[PDB]
Amino acid sequence: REKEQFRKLFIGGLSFETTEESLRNYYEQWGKLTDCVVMRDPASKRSRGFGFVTFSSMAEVDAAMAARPHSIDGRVVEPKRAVAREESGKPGAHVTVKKLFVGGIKEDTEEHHLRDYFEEYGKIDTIEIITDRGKKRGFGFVTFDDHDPVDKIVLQKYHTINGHNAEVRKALSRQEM
Amino acid sequence: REKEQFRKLFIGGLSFETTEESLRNYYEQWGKLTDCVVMRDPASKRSRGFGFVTFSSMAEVDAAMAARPHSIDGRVVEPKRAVAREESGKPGAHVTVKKLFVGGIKEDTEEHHLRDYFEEYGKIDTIEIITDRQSGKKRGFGFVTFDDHDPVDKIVLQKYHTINGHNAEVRKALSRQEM
DNA sequence: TAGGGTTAGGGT
DNA sequence: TAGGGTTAGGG
Repeated sequence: REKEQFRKLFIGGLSFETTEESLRNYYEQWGKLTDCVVMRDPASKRSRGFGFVTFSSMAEVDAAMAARPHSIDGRVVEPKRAVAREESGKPGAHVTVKKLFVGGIKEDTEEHHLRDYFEEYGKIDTIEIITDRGKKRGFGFVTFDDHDPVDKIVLQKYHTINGHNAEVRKALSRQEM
Repeated sequence: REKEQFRKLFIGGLSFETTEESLRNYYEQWGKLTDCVVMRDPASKRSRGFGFVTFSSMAEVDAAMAARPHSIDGRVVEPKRAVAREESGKPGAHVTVKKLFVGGIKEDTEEHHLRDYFEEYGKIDTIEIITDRQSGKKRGFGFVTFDDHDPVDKIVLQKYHTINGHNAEVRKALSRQEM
């Protein structure tokens, strides 16, 4: 089976009273959990307002994310696919967006190439192939109706599209880069 | 005199018609410029929408920033203290915020200490000393929110600041998403 | 392989 | 030395 990283969900905005027990009972609705933790301050043991749960398979995570919104202990939480600790310190590592940067597609890639490839990850709202104000600059953007497709796509850094070793990144604004 | 970085302003949101002549003509109201450039696309020569002006002293930039807002060729621009090229790639390097992160102040630093130190950089809107909600002990860092972003930008040009007898570190305040 | 009327660098 | 009732990791 896939690594823990691909079976783990970051659950943000937990109620400070949420415990490993109550967090476990809820997400077990979609399968067996191999791990569950509420992150706390080491000194005071106070809840930090987030935690992690690990499902037994990717399919169990996809099922959980398909059943949003999630409410735990009377508070609406925001589950997200886990970003690896090694990405800490990089700009935009933990930003949640609906738009995807796609680079390395060169000049022979058009909107329909991206649509055929990415449509399987979720509902596509818009696709943009960047040009010069009219040559193609080699990269474009894909905007989904939800952030989870973007989060799932970026778990694989490189994606073969239209015969190119393409690179995917969560879309960042100018200020954030 | 200070180095160029401390005498240079990033001018964002320029009108695409603005040229180096009109940009100089505008900012020369506050002193002599040692450098001035409008950034352009090398291939198509189209304006990239920003440029840089470098004054002869830090008093001139401060005078220029004291006269905001700035409008050039019919467009309101956003001048900012220049962030060094070496900072590219760091989270929040180019973000514009009114709030300042202050670390290394330990448990013996209170609001008035931050107030006394930072009041000279600009008007302070709020000050927060972070504590543990359960233990109540101070966690060794706080935030200072100004009414403008420029005081923050000027402060962070000096990474280390002696506050209340501590080697304090200042950073532009970032949201959870940006970190 | 960082867009966009969204604003991070070229240099006698 | 990363908050905030604003959400990036312990075992």
